[PDB]
Amino acid sequence: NLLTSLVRAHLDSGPSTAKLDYSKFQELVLPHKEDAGDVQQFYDLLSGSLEVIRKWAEKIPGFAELSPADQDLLLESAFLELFILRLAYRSKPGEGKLIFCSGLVLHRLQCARGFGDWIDSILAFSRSLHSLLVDVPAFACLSALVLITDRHGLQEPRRVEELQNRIASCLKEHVAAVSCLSRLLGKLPELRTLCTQGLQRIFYLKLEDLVPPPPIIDKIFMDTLPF
Amino acid sequence: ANLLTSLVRAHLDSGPSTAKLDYSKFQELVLPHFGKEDAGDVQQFYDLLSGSLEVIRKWAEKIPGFAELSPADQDLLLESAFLELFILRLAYRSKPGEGKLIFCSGLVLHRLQCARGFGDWIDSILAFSRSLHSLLVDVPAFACLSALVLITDRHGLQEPRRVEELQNRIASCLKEHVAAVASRLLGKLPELRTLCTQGLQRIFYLKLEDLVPPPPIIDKIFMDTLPF
Ligand SMILES: CNc1nc(C)c(-c2ccnc(Nc3ccc4[nH]c(C(=O)NCCCN5CCOCC5)cc4c3)n2)s1
Repeated sequence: NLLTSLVRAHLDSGPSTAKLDYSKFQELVLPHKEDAGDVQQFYDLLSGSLEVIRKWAEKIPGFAELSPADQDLLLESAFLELFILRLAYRSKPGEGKLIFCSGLVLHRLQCARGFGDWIDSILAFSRSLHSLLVDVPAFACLSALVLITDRHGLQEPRRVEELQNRIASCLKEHVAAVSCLSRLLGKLPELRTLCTQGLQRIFYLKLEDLVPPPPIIDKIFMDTLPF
Repeated sequence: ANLLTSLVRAHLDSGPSTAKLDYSKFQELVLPHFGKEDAGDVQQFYDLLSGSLEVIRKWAEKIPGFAELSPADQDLLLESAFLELFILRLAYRSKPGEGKLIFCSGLVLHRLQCARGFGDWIDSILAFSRSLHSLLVDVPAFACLSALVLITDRHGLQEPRRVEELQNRIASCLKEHVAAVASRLLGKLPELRTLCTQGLQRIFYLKLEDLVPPPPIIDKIFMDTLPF
């Protein structure tokens, strides 16, 4: 029932296989490495997930019973990790095909310019995720475990740990019912490292300042830098 | 010129002699775990940056007129040019055909000993060293250009006019020197700007990772150069 709730929240947070949008998709991308249009698209694809990941989190049983300050800190801290995990899972790295939570489908070369090298690190992680063959219930727990985790400055870190423990127990109980758990849990630290390169990319783009990040992305960037 | 002689004296006294080179840490083939670093690699990176800053401070003090600029303008010019000057002097000093980095202390390090602390940036600096060496910039021309990288317009100068006059004088000194032995050297100054950005990206990464914290003086240059 926790599991059922987590699966409901996951499946309601992404596009139906029918609401997929191939109208912008380019099978072969023309030759011709960074313009204002590329930076705008990068911030737009990031910003497309903000509202979606907040509504998903609010359907995680227990999440709305954390303090409003802890809810905000967990969302800000996990935003990039959750954006990458959900993109990695949804996408088709065998075809270099990125599927965004709007249902927009883009080839890697159509967003490489905004993303920089990071998009190739994200596709490598997507290919490693796909090889584990994570079933939707397992992924509905894992994604919740990315958000519901210790972060510096939590008001009720013990209640965050207890909710994490419940979701971890829900996941272990599910993987047993169908060494493989620890390969799943192994993807969490890899996701943390991957999203360091996301923070590196935003730093570079703010230095370059072709187009500034929209306020909410800028705040996540500034707030998650320990300095 | 008298200015030229002073600029050449300041330049030559700010690095090692082909005789005061410490091969004491040099190893032609180390075997590193690439794309990773330990506390020792990050501390040495910051130590080389700190040593270069102290050396570039004494060098600037010997540029005639620099020490009479306001103390605040001296600090702003040094902070704003530091990374540019570190890269330019390292590229000019180094031996990229042997993968040899030569630091202002005279310390010689192989490319492979620098890869852990510096990351990609050390390989981009050696590529710039190859482009610089193929221009065959004579010592006096380099002693002028390096001074022109420091003594330039910056946002927040108290006496921008005195900095422009000193710039004007060093430019005149340089033009009258190239004429005295008779634009390509100055088309790699944008390449040098890119290498500064890479330097800032590497410090950002290392501050994120925080194995050891940056020295306060380097940290201030980093924070003061970022518009945010
Ligand atoms: C602004 N002030 C300054 N300017 C600089 C850069 C300074 C400095 C401080 C100490 N030593 C030196 N100079 C130095 C020392 C040793 C050197 N060896 C060579 C050399 O062999 N090259 C030949 C060029 C051909 N390529 C090199 C080999 O790999 C590829 C081909 C130059 C050199 C310069 N400068 S303080």
